Amino acid sequence: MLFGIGLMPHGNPALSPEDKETEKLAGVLKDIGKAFSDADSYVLISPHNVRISDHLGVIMAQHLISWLGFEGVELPGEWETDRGLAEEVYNAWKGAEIPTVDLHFASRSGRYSRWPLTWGELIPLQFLEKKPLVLLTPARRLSRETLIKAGEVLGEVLEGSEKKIALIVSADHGHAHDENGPYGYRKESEEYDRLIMELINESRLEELPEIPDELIEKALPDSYWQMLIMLGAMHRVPVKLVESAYACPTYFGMAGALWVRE
Amino acid sequence: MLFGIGLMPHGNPALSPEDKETEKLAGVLKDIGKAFSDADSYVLISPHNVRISDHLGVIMAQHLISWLGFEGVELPGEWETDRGLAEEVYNAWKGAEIPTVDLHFASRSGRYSRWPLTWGELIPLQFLEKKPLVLLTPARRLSRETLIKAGEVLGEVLEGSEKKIALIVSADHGHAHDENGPYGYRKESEEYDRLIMELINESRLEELPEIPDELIEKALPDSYWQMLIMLGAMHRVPVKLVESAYACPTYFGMAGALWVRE
Ligand SMILES: [Zn+2]
Ligand SMILES: [Zn+2]
Ligand SMILES: [Zn+2]
Ligand SMILES: [Zn+2]
Ligand SMILES: [Zn+2]
Repeated sequence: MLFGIGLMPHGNPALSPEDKETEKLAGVLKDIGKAFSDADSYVLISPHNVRISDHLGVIMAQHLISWLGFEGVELPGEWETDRGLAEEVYNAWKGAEIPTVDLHFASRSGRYSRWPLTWGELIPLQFLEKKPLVLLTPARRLSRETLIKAGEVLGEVLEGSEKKIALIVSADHGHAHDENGPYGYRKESEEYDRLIMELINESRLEELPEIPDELIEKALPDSYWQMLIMLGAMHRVPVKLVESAYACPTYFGMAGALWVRE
Repeated sequence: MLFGIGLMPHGNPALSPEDKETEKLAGVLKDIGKAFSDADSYVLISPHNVRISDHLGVIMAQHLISWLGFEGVELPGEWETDRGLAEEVYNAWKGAEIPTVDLHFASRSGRYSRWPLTWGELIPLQFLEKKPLVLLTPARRLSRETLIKAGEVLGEVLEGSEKKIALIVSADHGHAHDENGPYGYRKESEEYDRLIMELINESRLEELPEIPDELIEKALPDSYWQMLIMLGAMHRVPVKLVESAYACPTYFGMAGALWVRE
C-alpha cells in the first residue's frame, strides 16, 4: 500500500537553514518525516548514487552504509535493504521490459553485503524515522515514456504490497542561479524551478513530460528524471498535495512536497 | 597492446605468508608486479565488487577509493580510472552485444566521482606499481559462451590500444578446504583447484568451459566466471605461461600465474 510520496531535496542548507525560505522548506521535510513515521518501508529514488546511462538500478545489498557526504558534511549511519520488496520491484520492471539491473556488492549476504550511501540519500534520510529501504536509481538516457512507465510499474508493486510504503524522491532543481556558483548563472534555472513549483502546487504534474530537453539542458537540474518516475507512480495511486515549499539560498533550487492518499 | 595477463588471488594470507607454499605464491605475485611495472594501465576483473546477475560492469568513476577490507585487514589507498580506456571497453562490449553497464557514481566527473574498492581489488593491487585502472566485473548468469566472447572483445580493445596494458584477473578458487572454514570441507574444492592448476600448467585453459556446473556448485570457487573472460582474451592475443604457484593455507585455494605475449 503506497500511503504517501515525499519529494525531498539533497542540499546541505536543508539541514542548516540560514533564511526564512529554507526554514519553511525544513518545516515541510519535518512534516514528511512525521507523516511517514508509521510506514513499514521506504522506497528512495536518488540521482547521486550509482548512475547507469540506460538501466534503472535496484540495490540488493543488505546493508546501506553512509559513505559520501557533500562538501565534507558527514551524516553517519546505516540502513537496511528491504530485500523482498527490492526483488519485487526488480522483477516487475524486468517483466515490463524496463531496463534494470540488480546490484549486489562484495558478498550476497552477511556483513560484507553492503552498499555506499551519499548525500543524495543521506540528506532526505535525516528527516525520516529509520525503516528498511529500497534504493532505486534513475537513468538519464531512458525516454520520458520509459521513465513514466517504470513509475507506473513501481506504483503497482508498492500499492499491491501488504506493507505500508512511502516513496521518497530525492531531487534538487536548477543549479545555475548564481554567477558565483559552480555552474555560474543561467536564466533557465529559475524558469525550470518556477515551472516545477507551479506544476506541483497547482496539481498539474501530468505536464512534466512536456518540458523540452532544451530547458533541461540549460537549467541543469537533477530532478527531472526521477520526477517522471514519481509521476508514473501517481498514475496508479491517487494522491493529494498536503503542502510544499521552495528555497534557493545559494545557487540551486530545492523543494519539499508531501502527497498523501486521496 | 595487451602486454600480459596476471591471475592473482585476493586472500589476506598472500600479504602475510606463514608457510613455504604461500611464500612461493607471494613470489609469483611480486614477479607479476615486476613484469608489468612498465605498463601504462591495468585492466582489473574482480568478483568482489559490484555484482550484477546478467551484465558486465565497467566502472567509469574517476576516483577508486579503498572501502572494504576483508576480516579487518584494511588496505587504505586511492587509484584512478583510465576513463578513456574504460569507455573503449564499454563501447566495444555494447557494439558486440555483450550485456554491460556503464557505472558512474554521484557525479560524472570531479571530486565526487568516486567508487569503492574491496579486498577483491585491494589485495592484487598491493603487488602492482600504481597505474590508472579499468575495473570490470563478471556476471555469473551469463553463458560460458557470452563470457568467453566478452573476453575476446576485451582482448581486441586492449590489443588495439596505443597503451601498454596488463590484464589482472582477481580470483580465488574452491572455498571448502577446511572443516573449520565457513563452508567446512568438500572434496570438490580440491578437485576443482587441482583441475584449474592442471589446465594452467599444461596450457589447456581451452577446457575451462567444459567444467560441469555440479563441480563448480560444490567446490564454491569465485574464480570461474572471470577466468572464462580471461580465456576469451587469450583467444585473441597469443600468450605463454611464464610461471605459476598454488597455495591453500586456510580454507580456500589461491593461485598466481603470469602469461606474457607468445
Ligand atoms: Zn543534486
Ligand atoms: Zn497558473
Ligand atoms: Zn541490459
Ligand atoms: Zn573471493
Ligand atoms: Zn594432465
